[PDB]
Amino acid sequence: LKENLTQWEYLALNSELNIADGHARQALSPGQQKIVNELPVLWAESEQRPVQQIESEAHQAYFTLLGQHGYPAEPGRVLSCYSSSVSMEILARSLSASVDRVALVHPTFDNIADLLRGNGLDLVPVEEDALHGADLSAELLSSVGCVFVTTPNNPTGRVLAEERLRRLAEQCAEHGTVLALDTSFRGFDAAAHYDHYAVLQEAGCRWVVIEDTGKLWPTLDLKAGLLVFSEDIGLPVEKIYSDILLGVSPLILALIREFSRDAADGGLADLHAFILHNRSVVRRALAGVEGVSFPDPESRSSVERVAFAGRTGTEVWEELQRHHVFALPCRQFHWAEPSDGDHMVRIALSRSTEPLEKSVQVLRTVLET
Amino acid sequence: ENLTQWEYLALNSELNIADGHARQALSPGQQKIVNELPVLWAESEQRPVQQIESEAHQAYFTLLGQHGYPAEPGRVLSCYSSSVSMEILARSLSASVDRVALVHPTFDNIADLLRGNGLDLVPVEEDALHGADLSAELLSSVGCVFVTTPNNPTGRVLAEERLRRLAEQCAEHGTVLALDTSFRGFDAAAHYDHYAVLQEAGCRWVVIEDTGKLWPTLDLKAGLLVFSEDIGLPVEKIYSDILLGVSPLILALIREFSRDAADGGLADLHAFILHNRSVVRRALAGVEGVSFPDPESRSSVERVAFAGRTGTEVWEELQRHHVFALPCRQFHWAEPSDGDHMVRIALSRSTEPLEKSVQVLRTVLET
Ligand SMILES: Cc1ncc(COP(=O)(O)O)c(/C=N/[C@@H](CCCNC(=N)N)C(=O)O)c1O
Repeated sequence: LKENLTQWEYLALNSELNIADGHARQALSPGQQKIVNELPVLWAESEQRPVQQIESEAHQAYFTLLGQHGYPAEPGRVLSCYSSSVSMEILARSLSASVDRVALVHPTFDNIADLLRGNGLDLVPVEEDALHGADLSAELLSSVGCVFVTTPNNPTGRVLAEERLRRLAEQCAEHGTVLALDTSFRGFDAAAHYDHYAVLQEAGCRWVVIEDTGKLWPTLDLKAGLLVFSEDIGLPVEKIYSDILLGVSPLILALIREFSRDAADGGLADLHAFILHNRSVVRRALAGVEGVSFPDPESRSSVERVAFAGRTGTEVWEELQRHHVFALPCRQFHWAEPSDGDHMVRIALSRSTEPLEKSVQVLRTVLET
Repeated sequence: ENLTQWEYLALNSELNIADGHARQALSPGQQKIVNELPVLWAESEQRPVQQIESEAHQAYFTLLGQHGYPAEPGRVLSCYSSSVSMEILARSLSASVDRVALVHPTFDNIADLLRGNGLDLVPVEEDALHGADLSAELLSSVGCVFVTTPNNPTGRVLAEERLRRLAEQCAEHGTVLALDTSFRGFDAAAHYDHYAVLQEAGCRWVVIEDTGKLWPTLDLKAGLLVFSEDIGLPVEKIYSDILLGVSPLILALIREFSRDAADGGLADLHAFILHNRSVVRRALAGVEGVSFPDPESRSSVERVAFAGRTGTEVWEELQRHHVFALPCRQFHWAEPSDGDHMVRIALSRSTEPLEKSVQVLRTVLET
């Protein structure tokens, strides 16, 4: 009855032991609370300055924070959207003007698949081993108009390394295909902080990148998706963007600027340390527990997959929910073959440690019948 | 090209009277809310979002007379904007509906979002929509009838008896009735209970409410997508493909601005818009060839008609004096020449830059 992962996440939104959706719900740091305390000042600034200047500063702060020095800073090359999913809707509807089929990494967050399919695009799954380990086949590239990679991936944390991004961008250029990247989880893993725009521009392929500020910091879902596109993209992303919105709030852009600056001043290292700590408490707690394993040993992402033998993720979810703990079954990340995820749940790590600890102790007991 | 692309040219300019968003100064009661934003933040971290959301919806719907709205969780879908609501609706229509009857003129992204999602449009002129039943031929040929009320740019309000009849006609033809009520807060004639009428007629229906145009909240807002239990369209599914929900801080802000409005802010807003409308009309009163096509509009946008000049020529001349209005062609999404001789002026502005802007227009029109 839960048609997608988001509908599983609705069930958790009002519980103290929500470890389902990937949004950041941990406490603000002291430096971040100082930003919140200055919100009336940021409001006045947002009333008094031209939005283009605030937007330019927010983009500069965020892209430079994460190593993306080559981003196109000319006004209009980075489209600020209400969310990365709104960017994805724009991209999907734009793709459907001239593309029939999209090669898409599998598993990935399911609304990428569902927005693409919903706009009439046929999807070809590319498993992670194929995507990272070998060139894509000429047969595949000639049959699709776009290759879409989430990196770091959700739910696996896998990062497309620079050499492979380069080869993929070269392949797309050679075939005329759009390379599209979703880099929502970029901030969590320094392996994703090499300059992606430099690679893409040097390869000369048609490209689109959707950045997202929404997953890094606990900003009560105040965020923007940033839809960045090559000059030759050849899709009507600018026109469809303008059908949907005039722009985002200057106050949100100012918040993104301030949170990015705090992150540059040591907040980002603290975040990495915090996620590492929370991953450690989860793995320590599901220690022995016969039948339990962690499919993504090297992930640095803010979500964590847990696998179990002889139990189903939906079953674990129901036993968990009877104790008011809400996680996420993994089936629907495997948008082309949901049974691939039948024996996994996903746990959200962007949480205060104490509620996370309590939820994982509950899972330890459950997983011990 | 669309109206939004004209609006981008004005966005960083002092004499922007183009887009309809609210850009006047906060009232003192509203500035008090902004001063307490750190408290609203703490509330949003601590309380379940469902409680804040229910309170925001209750405050906003009751403020505007919509007491029969479906208050069960999940019947009102909070979206980042009304245009996001409209994208969800357009996409949800496109599998089962080929043709939509749409009020003409209206704001052009309604037409562009519908067309962009594969729907063919059939214009319905305002005098026909309000003045008489729709024909059986039209209603049997369309899967949805879409009415903006109060309309943008005309301010025209669908009266209760005509809404009732339209909903009855849509029910008897199996047609979805969709309303965009984004400008509801401005005109008390739109504060009779629309949900009572829709539920009583028993057609399949969708209403898109919008908080964005009423208050100067730096574009912090929600579109509210409300639907009948039997709508038969994938609005809930496609909504969930796009978002988990809106920020609890924005919902708390809507609740507080709605409460301020219920305490007298809404009366003050109506008096403020009436004052700015009076400024425009007094300023242009005696100019040769100018008329006001919508004398009873209470909307926050104002149409100005002039003979012997195209709204495009007038826009061009204003732009040289750094004033940005809107040519009206593109609101007439089926027949753009219908709007060749009008421009639209935004009234949700501090009175001082509005007066400065209207003074340029007066002198441009007099010379
Ligand atoms: C009747 C009606 N229904 C919905 C909306 C969307 O409101 P939103 O912008 O989503 O908050 C509007 C917008 N009216 C403004 C701003 C247009 C901004 N451009 C795009 N949205 N593409 C205007 O008339 O200038 C409307 O009139």
